[PDB]
Amino acid sequence: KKHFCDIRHLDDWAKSQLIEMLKQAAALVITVMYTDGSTQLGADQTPVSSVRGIVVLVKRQACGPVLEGFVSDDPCIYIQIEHSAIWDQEQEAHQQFARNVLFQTMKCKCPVICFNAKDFVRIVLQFFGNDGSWKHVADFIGLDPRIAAWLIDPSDATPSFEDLVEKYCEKSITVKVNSTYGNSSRNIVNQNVRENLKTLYRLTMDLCSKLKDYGLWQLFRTLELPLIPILAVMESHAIQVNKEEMEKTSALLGARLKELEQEAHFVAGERFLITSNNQLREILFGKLKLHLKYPSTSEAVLNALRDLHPLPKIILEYRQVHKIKSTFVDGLLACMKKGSISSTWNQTGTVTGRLSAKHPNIQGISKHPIQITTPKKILTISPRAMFVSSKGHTFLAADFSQIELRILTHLSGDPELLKLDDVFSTLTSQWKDVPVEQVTHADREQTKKVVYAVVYGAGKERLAACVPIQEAAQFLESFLQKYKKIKDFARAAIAQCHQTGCVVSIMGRRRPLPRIHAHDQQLRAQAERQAVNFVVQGSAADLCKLAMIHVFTAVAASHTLTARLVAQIHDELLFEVEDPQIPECAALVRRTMESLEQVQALELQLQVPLKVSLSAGRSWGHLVPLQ
DNA sequence: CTAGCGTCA
DNA sequence: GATTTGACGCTAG
Repeated sequence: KKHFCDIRHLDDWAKSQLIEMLKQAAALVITVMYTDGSTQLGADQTPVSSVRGIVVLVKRQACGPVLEGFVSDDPCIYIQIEHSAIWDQEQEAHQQFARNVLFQTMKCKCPVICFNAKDFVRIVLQFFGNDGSWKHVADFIGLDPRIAAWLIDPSDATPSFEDLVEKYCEKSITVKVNSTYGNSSRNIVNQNVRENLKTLYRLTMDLCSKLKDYGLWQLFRTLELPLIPILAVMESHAIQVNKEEMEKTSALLGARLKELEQEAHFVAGERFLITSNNQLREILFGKLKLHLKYPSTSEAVLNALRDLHPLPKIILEYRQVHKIKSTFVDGLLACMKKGSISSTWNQTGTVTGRLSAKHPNIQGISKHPIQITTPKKILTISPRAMFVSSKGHTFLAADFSQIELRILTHLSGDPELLKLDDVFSTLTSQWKDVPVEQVTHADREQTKKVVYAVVYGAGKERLAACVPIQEAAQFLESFLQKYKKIKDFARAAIAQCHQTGCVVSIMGRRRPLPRIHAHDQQLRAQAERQAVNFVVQGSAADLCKLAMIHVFTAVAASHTLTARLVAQIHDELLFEVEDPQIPECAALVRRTMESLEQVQALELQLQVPLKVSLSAGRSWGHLVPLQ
């Protein structure tokens, strides 16, 4: 009441006094609040509306007394984001003050506790706009218990607020979190927000001491929390896609679809709906009686009917082409706004530490383009080539070479591995027993896959699968005997997992795998394979994340350099650099991402060096190596 | 072999 | 009639 403070109704002395307070504060507890009003605090992470405000509970202790006269203790500041209909002078005043307060919030020296902070920072930048840029949020550190939770038990499906409090609090602190407008009145929503905010504070301190207890603290503070405003930045920009050519690929794919639909009717002898599995089941078995109740339309069955009638193949083809148009063309086109796409990045996304992305999945778009048969000439679909730098600018893309293999060397310690101008060709040529130059990309494509599969515990079965089955047991031993230390490393990770129940990456990231003790043998074996994988891939995720923070701060503070970091494929950062600035940018990126070997500074000493690999180009599809 | 997201029957 | 699963499709090592 005086415990919910609307800065817009503050008089002029106390505006200055309020920012003074935000500086002096021992803690700030923030959350966004939507037009509902709900908060992210939270309702399934879908409050169903655009944003209106930010609520900041200021804990003036967490010396002597403090009484401001304009507030209660501890006050809750209410910062109005929402634009009114028409835009005039005092509103300009108000918004300037809001911008001012929010800026202070980002930069201040005490702990700042926020839940889905990335969301917060992204919203503040939308609001901030041109009035302050994306580097005035890079230093921002704020404590997001969704992340602390995810660090502690990574498996756990990324939780709501409730779940977390009732789990991690002592004792019986609580929330009234349902509150909306129209579900409730004004007072209900706002007093519930202050209460939920004191709650979120305690949830958070408790989670912190948990981290310190599990040795996940240094990991939290140095890798994850600084990564937060970086992800927030990438969401605030968007990559441009080639609209005309995109819509043309949809036109291409569209035809062959209508054409395949036509051939299907003809052979079937009736004009039916080809997308309907029912009618096609009625046709294949109702009418053509191909079985001699009905089996299904699944792809195994239709494959079995390949001979009998010419219906199946046409169907399967319609289906494959339909999958292509939908995922590659129609899906991406659903995502665009203004001819641009920007994925949401999920830091709690996986168990190994890697990030993940939705809408679209930018870590999922295929490397190599694909073929659909163009009917009434030679052309293709490449989905990546539909992502383009705006003009004049060029994508620079920096990438860690064979990073998991390098880590595997650092961990195992293998001499024959360490001894080992592009590495993969060399086993690709030994398989080939050839001179480097004539080995095709597909051979490296199968060779690298061969190595990954064999290092992670793959039986001779799938190894042969990806070729004679007995022949390869032969390959495998050849491989495992070549490098003994890789077997010793796996044996080590596995043994430590049975020993402690979890296993830990280079930087402290943990993967509990309790089924290591599980009596069932396929389960036990899975947990083992998983552990051995995790130490490696978890470590690589740690490294990539570090590289991303360092590189991002390097580009952040430069007077000359304009480069915006745009996206991250797992091992590869991708920047959009202003055109003349590629050589400068490539230089910085190189320098920075290599220098990692010692920035812990030196906790982390890589017995094998990190080589970045730089590429550049106007479109994401065509990027020439540069060197 | 290990991690993800996206499209379906 | 609508709605959620487990295969397989791609991705990254």
